[PDB]
Amino acid sequence: MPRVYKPCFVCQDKSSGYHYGVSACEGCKGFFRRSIQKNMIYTCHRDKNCVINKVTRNRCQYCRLQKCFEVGMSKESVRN
Ligand SMILES: [Zn+2]
Ligand SMILES: [Zn+2]
Repeated sequence: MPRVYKPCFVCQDKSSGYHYGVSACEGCKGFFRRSIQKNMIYTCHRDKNCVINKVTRNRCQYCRLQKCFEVGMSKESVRN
């Protein structure tokens, strides 16, 4: 599937209740702090073409931390 509703804002349908800057998947805001806040040092592991619209996934940290970050969600420079 191409795109209908985000609210991940990227990975690409799952939502809820708007925290920081984006529309997030709740899974995403969880992911966002999970990597950023406590458990990231990363270039991307899978590869940085690790794909999320909804054909996809192919999901990892840096890749779509940074694509979810295109809609600069704040788990930001967290908490660093
Ligand atoms: Zn998501
Ligand atoms: Zn990846």
